[PDB]
Amino acid sequence: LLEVHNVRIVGMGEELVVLAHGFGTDQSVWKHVIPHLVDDYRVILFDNMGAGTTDPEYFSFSRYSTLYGYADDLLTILDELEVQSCIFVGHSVSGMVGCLASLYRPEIFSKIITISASPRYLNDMDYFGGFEQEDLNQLFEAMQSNFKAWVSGFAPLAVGADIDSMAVQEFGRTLFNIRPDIAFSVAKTIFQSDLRSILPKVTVPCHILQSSKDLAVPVVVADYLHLTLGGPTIVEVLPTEGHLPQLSSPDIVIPVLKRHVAGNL
Repeated sequence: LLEVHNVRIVGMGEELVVLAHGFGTDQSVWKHVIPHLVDDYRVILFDNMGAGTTDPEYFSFSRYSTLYGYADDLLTILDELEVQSCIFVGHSVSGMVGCLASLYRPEIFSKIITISASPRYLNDMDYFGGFEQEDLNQLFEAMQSNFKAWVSGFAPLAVGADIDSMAVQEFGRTLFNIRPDIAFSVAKTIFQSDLRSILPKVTVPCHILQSSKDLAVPVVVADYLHLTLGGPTIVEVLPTEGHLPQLSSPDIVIPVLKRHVAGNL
């Protein structure tokens, strides 16, 4: 692989950092983040299997029916690159994917930084995830009925912000660049996942970064990861609207993100 996942390892810093994107985007979500990192860290970038940046023929529906499929790709990428230790920054679903990979290899990550991550989106007893099965089923209809129409409405809510901002239009193009039945498949995999029972077995220090107003992730989800994760944790609410803050509000987010990439607890 590596050619397959578009791996790119730009940077000139002493510590290694991996940037993993979430659903609907690719490594272009880190556009504004990379220049702030290259002087202090060496940055590994890649694209998840199934992104628009990716040949759909290597997308095994069977392999990526769980988030553990992505966690293995991560550990495979990191072994191709002879990586023995790094800091993992994961956006949205990739935040959980890193926690999964750390169950397999608890030494690979000295640190996990999640941005807008959630172990479960469906509401449950004493768990506000923010969605119910009706909210989910309604979304899977519109996703199949008219995918182009669904992207038109889903993008301005995901990024938050104006239906005219660059981030909304850029996210909408990478979201529409996914093969529609792959996108439908990955969406059910993320929005119906449930990873709460494995959080107490995650002993890697986790820095939880959460946007102030996020459509998919309520702010209480961050404090749930704070109390349920096994290792050291720390929560930081970003004063920002949107699900992809490192894309829509980089000026605000990067000083915070760079502080936690350098944090010891």
